[PDB]
Amino acid sequence: ANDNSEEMRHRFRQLDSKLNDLKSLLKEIANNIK
Amino acid sequence: ANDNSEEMRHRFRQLDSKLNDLKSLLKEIANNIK
Repeated sequence: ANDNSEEMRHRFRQLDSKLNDLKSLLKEIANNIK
Repeated sequence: ANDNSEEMRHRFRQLDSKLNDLKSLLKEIANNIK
């Protein structure tokens, strides 16, 4: 039993975590300026 | 009847919304600096 939906899914999760980290750093800079 | 194009599609829509939010925050900071 082999599939590739989980591996591309997990790539989607790791880029989702990266985008969350980018939004976190942007909110940090938006608070540091003001 | 089962498919997985809609679920990965919906992941694409939620990251599309996240990228729109990132662009919104970047335009906000670009206006706050100037």
